[PDB]
Amino acid sequence: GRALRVLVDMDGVLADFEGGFLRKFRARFPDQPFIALEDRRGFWVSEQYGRLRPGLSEKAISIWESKNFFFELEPLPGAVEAVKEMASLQNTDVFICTSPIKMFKYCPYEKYAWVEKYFGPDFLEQIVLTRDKTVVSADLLIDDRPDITGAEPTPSWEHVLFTACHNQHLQLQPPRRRLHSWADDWKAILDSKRP
Ligand SMILES: O=c1ccn([C@@H]2CCC[C@H]2OCP(=O)(O)O)c(=O)[nH]1
Ligand SMILES: [Mg+2]
Repeated sequence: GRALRVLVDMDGVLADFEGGFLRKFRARFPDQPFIALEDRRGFWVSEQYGRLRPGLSEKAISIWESKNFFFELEPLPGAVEAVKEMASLQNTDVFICTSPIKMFKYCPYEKYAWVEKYFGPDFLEQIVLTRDKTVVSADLLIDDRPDITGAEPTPSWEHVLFTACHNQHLQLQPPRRRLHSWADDWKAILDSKRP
C-alpha cells in the first residue's frame, strides 16, 4: 500500500539551534546583553535581539553565518534515535526538510555533513533543502516554526508544531497539534495519518 511520508525539520527539531546560538553568542560577545531561552519569544532570534539593543541583530546573525556553527550544533535529546526508528518503520518514508540561511558559504555543506555524522551516508538522499516547504508534498511536517507559508496555499501535509522555547506559550487554533519533544508519542501522530 501507500507509504506514509513524513518531513522533519532540522533547526529546532533535530539540531539545537537555540542553545548553540546562545552559547556561541555569549562566548564571542560577553559584553552584550543576551536572551535566556526561557525568555525567547517569536520565531526569529535576530528580531528579538534587534529590540534588545541597536546593533545586536547584526551581531546575532554573525554567529550563525560563522564557519562551523551548523556543523557543531548538538542533537536535541532523543531526536537521532527517534528519526532512525521512524525511518526503519514499515510503510514510512522520512525526509529532512530544512532551509539554508541567506549567506550560503557554509550552511548547506555543514547541514549535509551534520546529517552524515548522525545518520550515516545513506541518509543523505533523504535531505530536501528549500526555503519553501509548502511545495514539498507529504502527509506530515514536524517543524518548530508556527506559521509556515509559501507558494502553495494548500499544502498536502499536516503541520505538527514541535515545541521550542520561542513557541511554548503559544495557543494554537484547533485542530492544530503539537509534538512536545522526541520523548512524546510521535508514533501515535504518524499512526493517526495512516490508511
Ligand atoms: O532565528 C532563526 C534563524 C534561522 N533559523 C534557521 C537556520 C537555517 C535557516 C533558518 O530556517 C528556518 P525554516 O525555513 O523555518 O527551516 C532559525 O531556525 N531561527
Ligand atoms: Mg526549525
